[PDB]
Amino acid sequence: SGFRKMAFPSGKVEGCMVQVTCGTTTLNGLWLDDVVYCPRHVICTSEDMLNPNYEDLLIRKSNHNFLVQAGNVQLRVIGHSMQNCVLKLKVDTANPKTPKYKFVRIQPGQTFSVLACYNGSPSGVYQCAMRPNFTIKGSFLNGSCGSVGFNIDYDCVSFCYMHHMELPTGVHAGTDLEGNFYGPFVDRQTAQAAGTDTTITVNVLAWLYAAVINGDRWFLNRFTTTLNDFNLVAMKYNYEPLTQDHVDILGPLSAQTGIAVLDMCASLKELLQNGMNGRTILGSALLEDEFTPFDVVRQCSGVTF
Amino acid sequence: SGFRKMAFPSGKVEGCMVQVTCGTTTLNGLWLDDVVYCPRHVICTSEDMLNPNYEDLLIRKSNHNFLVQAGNVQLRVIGHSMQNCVLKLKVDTANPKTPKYKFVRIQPGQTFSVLACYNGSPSGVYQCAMRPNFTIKGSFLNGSCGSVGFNIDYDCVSFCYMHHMELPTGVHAGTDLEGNFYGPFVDRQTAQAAGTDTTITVNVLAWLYAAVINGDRWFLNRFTTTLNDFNLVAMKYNYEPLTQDHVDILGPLSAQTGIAVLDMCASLKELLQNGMNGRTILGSALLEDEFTPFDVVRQCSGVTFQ
Ligand SMILES: CCNC(=O)[C@H]1CCN(C(=O)c2cncc3sccc23)CCN1Cc1ccc(Br)cc1CC
Ligand SMILES: CCNC(=O)[C@H]1CCN(C(=O)c2cncc3sccc23)CCN1Cc1ccc(Br)cc1CC
Ligand SMILES: [Cl-]
Ligand code: NA
Repeated sequence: SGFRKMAFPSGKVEGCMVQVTCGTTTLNGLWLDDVVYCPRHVICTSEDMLNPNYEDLLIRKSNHNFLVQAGNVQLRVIGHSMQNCVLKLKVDTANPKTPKYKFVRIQPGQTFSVLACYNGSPSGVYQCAMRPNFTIKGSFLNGSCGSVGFNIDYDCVSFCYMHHMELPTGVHAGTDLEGNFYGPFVDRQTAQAAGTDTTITVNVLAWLYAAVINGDRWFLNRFTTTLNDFNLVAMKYNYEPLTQDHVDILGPLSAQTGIAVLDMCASLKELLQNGMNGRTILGSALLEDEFTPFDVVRQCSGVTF
Repeated sequence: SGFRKMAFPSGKVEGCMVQVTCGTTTLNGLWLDDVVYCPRHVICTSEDMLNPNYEDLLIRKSNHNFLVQAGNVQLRVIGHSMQNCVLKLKVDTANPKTPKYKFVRIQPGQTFSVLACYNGSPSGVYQCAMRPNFTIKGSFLNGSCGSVGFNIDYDCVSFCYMHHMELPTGVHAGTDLEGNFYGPFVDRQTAQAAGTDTTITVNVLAWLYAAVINGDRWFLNRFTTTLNDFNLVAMKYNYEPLTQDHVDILGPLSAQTGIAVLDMCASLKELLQNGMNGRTILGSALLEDEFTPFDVVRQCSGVTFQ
């Protein structure tokens, strides 16, 4: 038993991290097959970054301007191009450690593991959710750009995030691996701000189920509610709407625990209205919203990779 | 910016995980060089588990009674020995993925990464602290025995924990890699209970420093305290004593933030008295005690957001 914020094993991704240098800038890249992917902002001086013309800046660069190092081994760049906000450096060597992989774009509320890297070297791993406002609450310092986020299923690494920048409020923004930003952000040093965030309701419900599975049940009650009535409450408390698809996805946990989703919604309604009255749930005094239903089932059933 | 419970990248340890089977029991082992380490309770049946005589159980085993599988490959056992509560199986193949490594026995309050594994296959990685009562609060199911805990400061893997059992209170117990239990526990299914746990005071202080580094000061106050008065108060909230060693270890964080250690102690005293009044610290509504001073320096900026 026990329930912890758990990342995927990172080994398959560690073997893909490289160091990319352009002029005075060093950041991280992802080496898959014979391509290294990194943020296109690698090509910008501090002055360029204020208002970059990436097409014009890139035309002035040749292959030789990009130095790529995998551990102690130099990879020779033999081509370069941009896709959206990602730079693709074709290299002369296919990564022998390339895992089975896909590029996937995730939706708000979904979780993933971040492998924080500096100078091409992995430094730490932790779980994040894509917030409703399309930021992530990561932990990133100067030099972390090009760090990636991923999920695993069986043997296949699904890459979903590449880190581009920190916003003024200390949260993080980036792209999918095809270089499309999550959220209304651009790769320019200009005033940008995350929208007001909301709480991921379906994930809070999942975590309440995790709590029940782990023997923490004080918040259960005799009441139920309707989807409509619950959603009036969610809106009042800055929670995302709960949809029928969310209810369907939670169906397993309902069956296992004997608490229908709308039953658990009545618990959540009461917690929102009344607080915890000095108690905790799974050791938390806040309602946790960065576990998906799948995360709960995975962890509670010991799925391996 | 940001502050998360951050594990070490697990790849160096993943390449060492194997499955060990003895009779009907399968659990995890750690394959380093030509040795596989696992809990000695692998040799016990359910009948054996109350009062196992491990010497008597082991003498009855041959090398070929142990099956070791690394992925799809069977490793041949060519010797075995018991060291304290760990079994060491000598195998005919050195692990080609053996990282630079060492074995370290840690003290209460120290943190490490756990790679939870089942059937020799990794499931996930997360951070744990050795609690003052020598348990850990992990996430471990049936089949997770032999999962390990480790740090990877400076490219070398320091193995510090091997998982042996869950206690009745739902917390976890295990050994160092020399097979010595943390705490008073034994590898027998007899009544044992952990001591009442306490809060790791030095770690709470470290995390308050992390909050200041990351730009938040709301919880500071104009007061100070002596060390002895701090301890008299904090013990009333089930906090561990703060020692001069702890004060010394907090020196770098104190220097980076300009907040004297005993002044941060005065802040903590007031937080214990007052609660948060609806605020959070680094996204938490409780006082976090599973980040060490070293963990904070590892993760945070060296420049305070003033
Ligand atoms: C030389 C030109 N490159 C830059 O300026 C790089 C510098 C490196 N950065 C990091 O390594 C870092 C990452 N993650 C967290 C932190 S906290 C302090 C530093 C970081 C910050 C990102 N900026 C670009 C940038 C900055 C702001 C905005 Br808005 C947009 C953009 C464009 C996407
Ligand atoms: C066949 C004889 N072996 C056993 O019985 C094994 C069975 C496997 N176990 C696990 O895989 C497991 C791990 N971590 C968490 C959980 S939650 C449910 C199960 C687990 C539990 C540990 N016990 C032994 C055991 C049990 C209790 C105590 Br006290 C001491 C001991 C001796 C050290
Ligand atoms: Cl230690
Ligand atoms: Na109910």
